[PDB]
Amino acid sequence: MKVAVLGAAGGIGQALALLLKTQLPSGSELSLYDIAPVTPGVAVDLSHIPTAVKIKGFSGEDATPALEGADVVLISAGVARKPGMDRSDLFNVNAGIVKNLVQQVAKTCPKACIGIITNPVNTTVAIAAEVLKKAGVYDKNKLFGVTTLDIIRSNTFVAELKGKQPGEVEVPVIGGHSGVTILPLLSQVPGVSFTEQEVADLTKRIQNAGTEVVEAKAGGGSATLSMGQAAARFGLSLVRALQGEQGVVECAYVEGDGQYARFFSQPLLLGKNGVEERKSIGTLSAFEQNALEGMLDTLKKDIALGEEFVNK
Amino acid sequence: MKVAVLGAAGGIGQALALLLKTQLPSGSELSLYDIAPVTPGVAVDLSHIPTAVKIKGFSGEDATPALEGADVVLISAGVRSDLFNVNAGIVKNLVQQVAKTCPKACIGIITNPVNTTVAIAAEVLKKAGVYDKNKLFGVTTLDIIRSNTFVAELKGKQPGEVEVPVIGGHSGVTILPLLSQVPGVSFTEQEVADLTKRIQNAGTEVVEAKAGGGSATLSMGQAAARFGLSLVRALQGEQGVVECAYVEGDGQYARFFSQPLLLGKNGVEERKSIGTLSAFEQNALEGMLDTLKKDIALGEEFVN
Repeated sequence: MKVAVLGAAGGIGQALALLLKTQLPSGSELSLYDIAPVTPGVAVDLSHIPTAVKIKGFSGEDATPALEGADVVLISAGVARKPGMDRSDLFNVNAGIVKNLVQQVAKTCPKACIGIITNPVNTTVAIAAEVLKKAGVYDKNKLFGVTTLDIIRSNTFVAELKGKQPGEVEVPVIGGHSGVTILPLLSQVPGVSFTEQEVADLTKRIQNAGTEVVEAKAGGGSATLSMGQAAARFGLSLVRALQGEQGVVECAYVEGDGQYARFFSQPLLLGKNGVEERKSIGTLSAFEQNALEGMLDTLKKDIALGEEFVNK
Repeated sequence: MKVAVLGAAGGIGQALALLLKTQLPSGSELSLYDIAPVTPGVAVDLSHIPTAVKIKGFSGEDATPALEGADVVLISAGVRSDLFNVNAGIVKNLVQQVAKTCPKACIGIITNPVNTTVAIAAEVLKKAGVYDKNKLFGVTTLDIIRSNTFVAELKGKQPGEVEVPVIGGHSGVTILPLLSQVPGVSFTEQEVADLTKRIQNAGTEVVEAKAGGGSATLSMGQAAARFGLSLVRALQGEQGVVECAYVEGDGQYARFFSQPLLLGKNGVEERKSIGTLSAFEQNALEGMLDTLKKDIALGEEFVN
């Protein structure tokens, strides 16, 4: 299988590429692409690690050589924080980058599975889908918003609270990937219960966890290493499914049946063609039902913004 | 076991901390230190990964809180004559903090130029009265993993199964891959000269391909993680853990010299023979001695 990382020179992209060079199955190929001129040197640095994963890097404006033959494209390009740029400015920069890179995908490797890491995922996945539909190549089973950082953060905070081994906790997290749209289903964690205060407190922590890192970095950066790790979990899961492994399940933000919104994160069985089955969210507690209903207005507006970005 | 990374905010340090957060044994502790103000948040970013390694990060001038109870300290801190002096002074400072807070730790020096910075570390520890030659290592593992990669590619081998001993020092002609000792593979004279040149210049290869954006960081993080995980395995009592590293040994060639080491509960358990060298390797070893000895002297003079 061949994986392309678009945005490979950034902090997320370098962490993701290091993890993929060391954990992709033997005989995989990895390409790195970013406008930054350092990118071929990022790939040469990684090529010195003795795993059976061939790696090459590419720069300039044209991602084609990285995309040729790609089975999975992970798009982590964009900016989290830049001097002088406020939320709207960052959104327009990231939206523009996603629109450009997904158009390159649609041209070169339109049958690849695509994982959008670039934030804000609630909107950038809708931009990606609109670009793909315009190209006439959209497959709703092959476009994912990578929401895995919310899952691994939830696993960490629940294992700390509940006195569990961190690698043994798995929290389902549904909805979207920002603020009140992130819905950790603490009611479905087996073996334990939470008080209403613990649910409110953990949900708030999970929904604001990105700030927690910005703050400790004295405003000097944002979550990059954990995002790299989260993206590698999702990329390696998709690779295993694409190679034929069965029973691989991950939550991700995908276009679904529209019960709640056009795009929605829910547990997915993955298979050889991307999503194999969109699994039910299961039973919700009263707090979860209310938080779900409460955020749908916001999530639907996020989605609409991506649609309107691509045309206007 | 507790591992401290000093220089954690840098490219090497962040890559190394990511690998250690995910690969240290359950129940381990990892502390990150760097004067960069970002450091405490580099640890918070990593603390969101759900593995049973507790992580904390520290900034400011005092590495004490990171070094308390540390069993292994990996020093990747740094950043032509002014560049050397800055990096030398950073190693001299950090090794002095190690000598004060965790003098019984195993110390891996990653900061370049290793051939010289290990000598600076040794003289600092000697001046503090806590120098243990079994516990101070120059981390040369990047040369080993590069040699493995390049041999595996040339000879069509599984790269994870190839293990090339590399001896000498960690820069240019002082890097000596013992290609003659790789089981199940044979090399022409041309291949030996070409592989040796590529290994010796691999650091430049990366710098060149990075076009201004710096040197090897991600593969150096992997190399240092391999070496630090081997030290932890040995400290915990695992048998048969062998790694090449630059250490103060018998002085047959130079005061410090990288050779295969059996690791154990107290750092080096045994310094192993370099074994039989081919004629090409013997002439490469003889040819590097004056350079290596000058590198060592530069570090000694820097402290003394």
